[PDB]
Amino acid sequence: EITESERAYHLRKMKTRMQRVDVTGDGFISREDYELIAVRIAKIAKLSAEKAEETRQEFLRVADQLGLAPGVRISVEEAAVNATDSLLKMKGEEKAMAVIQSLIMYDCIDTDKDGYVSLPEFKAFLQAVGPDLTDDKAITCFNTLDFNKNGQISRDEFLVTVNDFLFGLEETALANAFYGDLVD
Repeated sequence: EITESERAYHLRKMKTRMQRVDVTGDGFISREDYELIAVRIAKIAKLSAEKAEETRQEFLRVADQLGLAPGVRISVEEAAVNATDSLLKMKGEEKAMAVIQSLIMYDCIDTDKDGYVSLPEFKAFLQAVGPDLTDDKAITCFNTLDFNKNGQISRDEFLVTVNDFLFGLEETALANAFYGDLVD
């Protein structure tokens, strides 16, 4: 049984994630706000029409889980609850499907398609999805996710962080860094 403090921490993580969707900072998000992220992803990666649409479709699939139904506008904390409720219910192969979105993003960073990403690659991608993010924030994020301190992050290393952020009930440095400083 998930404890009150584990639920508190997971929701805190999810609210931090959802606040990234809230591009005007009004405390509310919608389906098209989520699609905007996929559009920014396609632009920086220079995705083909087909790959760009696959990226959009995956974001829409996740939007459904987040309660970002067509036409609705919901609070960042309501979306966070939907995220926590959905993610913590998942078992086995469901959890593999849950990281597909992040693996699509990793491919977009990984310009050589070799299963490694450098700081320049990572920073360019992160500041495209989040142009409000300072160089300090982007580089801090890279440095932490580079947990083996090789100056590059492997696909498997990235997946460790994604899993810990999405499913972790206990606090870690990686989960505390993936979406920047966690929000109240």
